[PDB]
Amino acid sequence: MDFPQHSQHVLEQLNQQRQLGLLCDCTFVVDGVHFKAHKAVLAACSEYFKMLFVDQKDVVHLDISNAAGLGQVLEFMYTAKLSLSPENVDDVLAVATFLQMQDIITACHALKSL
Amino acid sequence: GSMASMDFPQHSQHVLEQLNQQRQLGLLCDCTFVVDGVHFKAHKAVLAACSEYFKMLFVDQKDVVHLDISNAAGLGQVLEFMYTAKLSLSPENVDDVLAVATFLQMQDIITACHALKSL
Repeated sequence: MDFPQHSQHVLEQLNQQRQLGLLCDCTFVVDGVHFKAHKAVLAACSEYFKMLFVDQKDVVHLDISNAAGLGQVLEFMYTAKLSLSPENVDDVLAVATFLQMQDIITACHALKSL
Repeated sequence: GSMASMDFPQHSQHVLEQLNQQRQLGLLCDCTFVVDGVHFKAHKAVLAACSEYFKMLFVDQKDVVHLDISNAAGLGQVLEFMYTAKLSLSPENVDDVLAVATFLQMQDIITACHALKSL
């Protein structure tokens, strides 16, 4: 029925839970920056997290170098929006490559085509 | 040196469908939704995302209302709507669904129930 409008309302509410740290069940630090998020949302958007969390494994040493790129990727997962620029496109690509998110990988490849 | 602000209009739909797939397999579910005594697995965050009642229930891990709603009429349609936005309304069950959706503060279901009063 109203599935697109309801799913947007659900994602918006999941985003505000993340901003307030409510019902978050996983935490990362990358470059000294703390992140809070839902394991279920991560698994719904990244195959790396899906394979990691379904295996009942937790995060310790996330193998990424950029916290700014991780913030942009985590922002896309909760808002469906991604702002690419020549200053960040390579860091977003490295994070998305590790997270196996093919949608963001192709998006960065398109940005570098210019 | 071009900059692109990208928008993925189908991403929220894909996220919810993936969350519904996790539910059907019982993966990453951390709560139990009860209908007619039957246990249905779900995500605390998803239920809290659709209902303020469940936001207070799961953040405070306590029932500030003190009311058993497992035997509430119309509750069987609530869990399927939160994960699929599908609703099987009939003039036989709208009042029950409207009542429980008002209690759970689910404005999406409230409007759809008001739509059968438009007819």
